[PDB]
Amino acid sequence: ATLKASSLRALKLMHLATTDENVIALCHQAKTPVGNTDAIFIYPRFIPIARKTLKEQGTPEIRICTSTNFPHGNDDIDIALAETRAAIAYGADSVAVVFPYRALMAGNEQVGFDLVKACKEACAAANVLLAVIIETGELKDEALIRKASEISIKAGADNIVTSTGKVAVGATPESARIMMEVIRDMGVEKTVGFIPVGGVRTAEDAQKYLAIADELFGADWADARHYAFGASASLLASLLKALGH
Repeated sequence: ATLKASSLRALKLMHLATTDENVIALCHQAKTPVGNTDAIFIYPRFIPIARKTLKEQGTPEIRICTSTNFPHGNDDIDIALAETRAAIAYGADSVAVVFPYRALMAGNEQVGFDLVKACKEACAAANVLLAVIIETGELKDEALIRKASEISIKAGADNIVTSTGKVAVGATPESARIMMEVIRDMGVEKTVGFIPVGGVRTAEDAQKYLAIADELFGADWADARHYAFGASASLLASLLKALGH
C-alpha cells in the first residue's frame, strides 16, 4: 500500500504502447478495472480508429500520442515536419519527434535545434504537445545526453523522452536522472516533463523511477502533464497485479 499507492499512480501515468485489431485491443487494455492509463501511443495512421474506439467505450479523456522522424531520427527537417503536420491532421494530442542524434554525435548541434523548433511551431499552432526523444541508449555519453536535452528544451520541447523503444538500450535510472537534472538546472519544470521509455518493467521499477522525480522536484511535480511511462502491457499487468488484479 506504499506499493499499491505508487502502482495506481504509475498506472495513471502510463502512455500505453504497442494493425487495426491490435490498436482496438490496446484501447480496451488502457481502460482497467482501477482506472485508465493517461494515454496511448500508436502510429499516426491509427489515430482516427483509436479516437473512435476510445470514444465508444466511454473513455474520451484517454489521450493519443504518436511519433514522427521515427525511429531513426534522421536530420532532414522537411520530412520530420511534414510527418508532424500529418500527425496533427490525424488528430494527435501529442507528437514525439526523434531528435537527430547521429547528427549531434557527428558534431552538429544546429540541425537538432532547427528541427525540434520547426515541429514545435506546428504543434503549438494546433494546441498539440511536442515530445522529443533523444535516444539515450545511442548517445550513451552523459555529456551528449545533457546536450540533446538542453537543445530540445531551448528549441521548445514540452517533454523530453529517453528512447524510441526501437534500439537495444531504453531508459536507465542514470539517463533518467541526467535528463531530469537538465530540467532542474534550466529551471523549466513547469513547462517540460519527462518520459522514460523502456527500462520500466515491473511495479517496483516504476516506483523507483517516480522516486527519482519526487526526490528531485517534490512529490507533486510528477502529475499527468510532467511524467509518463512510455510502456507496454507487461508493465501494466505488473502494476495491476500489484493491485490484486
